[PDB]
Amino acid sequence: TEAEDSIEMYEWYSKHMTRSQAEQLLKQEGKEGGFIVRDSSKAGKYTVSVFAKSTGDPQGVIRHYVVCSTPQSQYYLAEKHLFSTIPELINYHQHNSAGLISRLKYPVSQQNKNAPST
Repeated sequence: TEAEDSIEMYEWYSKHMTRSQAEQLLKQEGKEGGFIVRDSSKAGKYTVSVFAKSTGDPQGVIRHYVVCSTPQSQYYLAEKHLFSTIPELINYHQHNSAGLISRLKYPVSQQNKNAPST
């Protein structure tokens, strides 16, 4: 098995962050690809709130990806594939080689409109 919940809490992580608060703070931050996460309740799974300004909504796109869990100690956003934890799933999604130097897109939470813009 594998866990992940701990003291860690940079920005993308948030204790019970409202999906709507993520969308507004996401669009408000203006980071194309903002990424946030919060605990659920029914399955006790995690939800990833990410947004961007370059898609169906060129000026503000958002979507909360959640993880479903089956009674076989597994999780997934689509039964097509499922791991034993949310973090394990997200990591299994990228699995890219030496190309970048950091996962996730922009660590933003309930409120953190920084936007370095360089």
